[PDB]
Amino acid sequence: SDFVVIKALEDGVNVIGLTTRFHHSEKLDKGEVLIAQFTEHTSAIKVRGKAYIQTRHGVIESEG
Amino acid sequence: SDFVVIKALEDGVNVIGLTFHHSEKLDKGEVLIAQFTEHTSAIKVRGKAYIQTRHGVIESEGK
Amino acid sequence: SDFVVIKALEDGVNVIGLTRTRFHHSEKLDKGEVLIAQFTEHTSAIKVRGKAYIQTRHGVIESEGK
Amino acid sequence: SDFVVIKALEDGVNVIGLTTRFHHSEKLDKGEVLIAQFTEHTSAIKVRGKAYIQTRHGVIESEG
Amino acid sequence: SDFVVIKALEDGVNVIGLRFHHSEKLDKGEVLIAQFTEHTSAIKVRGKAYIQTRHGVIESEG
Amino acid sequence: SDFVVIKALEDGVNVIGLTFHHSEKLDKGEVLIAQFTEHTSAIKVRGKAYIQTRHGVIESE
Amino acid sequence: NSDFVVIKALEDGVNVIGLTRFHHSEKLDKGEVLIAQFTEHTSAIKVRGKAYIQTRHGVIESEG
Amino acid sequence: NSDFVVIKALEDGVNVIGLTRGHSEKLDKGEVLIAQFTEHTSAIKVRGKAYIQTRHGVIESEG
Amino acid sequence: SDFVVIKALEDGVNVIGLTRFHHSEKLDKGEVLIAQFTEHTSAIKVRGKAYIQTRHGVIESEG
Amino acid sequence: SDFVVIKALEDGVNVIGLTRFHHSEKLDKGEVLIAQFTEHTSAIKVRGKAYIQTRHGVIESEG
Amino acid sequence: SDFVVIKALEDGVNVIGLTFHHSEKLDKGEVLIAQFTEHTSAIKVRGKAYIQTRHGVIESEGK
Repeated sequence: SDFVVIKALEDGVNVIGLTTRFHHSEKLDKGEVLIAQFTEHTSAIKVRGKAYIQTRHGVIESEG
Repeated sequence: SDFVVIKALEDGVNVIGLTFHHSEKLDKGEVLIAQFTEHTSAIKVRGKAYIQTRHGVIESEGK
Repeated sequence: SDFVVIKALEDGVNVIGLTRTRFHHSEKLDKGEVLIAQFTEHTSAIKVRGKAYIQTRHGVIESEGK
Repeated sequence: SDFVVIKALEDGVNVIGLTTRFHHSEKLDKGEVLIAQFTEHTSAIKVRGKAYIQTRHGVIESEG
Repeated sequence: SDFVVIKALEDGVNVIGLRFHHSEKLDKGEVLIAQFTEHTSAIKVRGKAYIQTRHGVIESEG
Repeated sequence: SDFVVIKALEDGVNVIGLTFHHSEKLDKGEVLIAQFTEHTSAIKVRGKAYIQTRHGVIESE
Repeated sequence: NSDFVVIKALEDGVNVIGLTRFHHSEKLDKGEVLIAQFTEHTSAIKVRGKAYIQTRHGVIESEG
Repeated sequence: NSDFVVIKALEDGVNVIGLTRGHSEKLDKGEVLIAQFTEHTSAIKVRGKAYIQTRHGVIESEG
Repeated sequence: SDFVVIKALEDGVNVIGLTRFHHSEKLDKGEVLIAQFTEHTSAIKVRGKAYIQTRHGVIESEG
Repeated sequence: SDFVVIKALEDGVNVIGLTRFHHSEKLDKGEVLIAQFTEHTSAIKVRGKAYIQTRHGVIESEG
Repeated sequence: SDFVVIKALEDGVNVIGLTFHHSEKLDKGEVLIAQFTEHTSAIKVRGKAYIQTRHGVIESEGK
């Protein structure tokens, strides 16, 4: 039941949900925030683009 | 069973629930306490807002 | 099983419960009244319109709404 | 399984349980203490009157 | 599965289980450790008592 | 699944399990570790005793 | 749903009594250590004798 | 369901006894036993000179 | 229900999910993967230069 | 679901799993075993010179 | 549902899953995040590696 907070630091950030071809994409624009939870459908989440990301394990910056 | 607190810092903030499911408009100063359902995998916030989660605070910045 | 504490700072604060789907169970609160609202299955989101002090597991926050 | 502690600071404090009409009211007199637990029947609890309230989220005072 | 500790500071303190009704008299210095059942949604304390809960201590006055 | 520790400070301390459904006498210096069952909603302590719970210590007089 | 007590006997003939009738007695000699867990069978545990007792709630000494 | 004790034998012939509802195991000086509580096993008695760690801190058994 | 955060410090970092070796996933410099353990996936191997966060602290994989 | 970390400080350290029954497992100097408790396995005995980490802190088994 | 983080400090580190069954080779600098399955009671690490567990860090000094 865990989640990640992703804040987009540029336009056209891509938050990709995975299972095994990559199955749910979600575009985010500069300053928008996504709170993404892990479903059963969704094993992994990839972030392409400049974003600030918070997880139970601390913060991290994607420099895609 | 976790939730997010969202306080709108301008009018017309948009709190979008993702499965193309559920939009919810918020006006400046209004507070939404949104919980994750089974229906709702992700929540997107478009607009200037202050957000609290289990993982600390964060600010969404509307263009 | 989590809850929010809402104290109304003016009369006519509105604590709106939202369904699993739009604006549903409304509940008016008057200046100084305190509501302890728990999330049900029926209730996915809670909106607060009006001047209120709110406590959640995630700390305090103040609603400055209409 | 969580609960609230309510101490009445005046007579005729009203502790109202909500399902959604005014299902269960409970009067409290100055100095009396109620330890109220959330049931399935009970989604929300309203406190009308001057009272000192303790929850998992800290203390708060209701002002009648 | 949570409980409250109640110590009576005078005689004839009343610990009421919750319209629903199990009453329990306590005398000065007696201690009750009351747990919440399914039967019991709320507990009222009438009388002067010292009360400990998960949420800290509190004193009932009369 | 929670429990209380009770140490008797005098003879003839009475540890009563409720819904007087089970009484249990304790003598000066004896220690009882009482757990809550489904059978047992409340526990009353009559007598001089030192009591430890999850919520800290307390003395019955 | 699964807690235990540590009991160290400070004299010979310490008695660790399991309750429900007075179900199960267990003698302890000076310096022996018993780690007793609560079963469904066992609601309460009585210690008679001089012993050092550790519980989740801290230490306590039984006196004779 | 699932807690354990660490027992280090400080002499030879330490006895770690498992007790049933209402199993002996010998330990020689310097051997370590990590014993978990089963359903079969309500209580554990230690006879002999040993160093014992539990969730509740350390304790020494004095044969 | 636990997860690892992997940030790629060079191009062509390989995040391999293990059953054999069943699921590979390439990551390019600066991309972030939040990988959760499934039932299908017992182990995860990281090949390449990466910064990794787990419940157990941080660690760097050295390509 | 708990586990012990055992690092062997000499050759031929013996990590014995108990229920009755005994799965033995030899460890050579500097090898590390992360042993989890199964239902099959009530107790674990360590014979030999080893460094042991458990939820309850560290402890050294003395050969 | 617990896991271990293993970083290989030399080539040819061996991460062995037990019930000598599932072996998994690791090369210098590669990282494995291994979870305990039902199939897998114990994990042995042979070779020079840095290991993180819920119980802190430890270094294997191996084959």
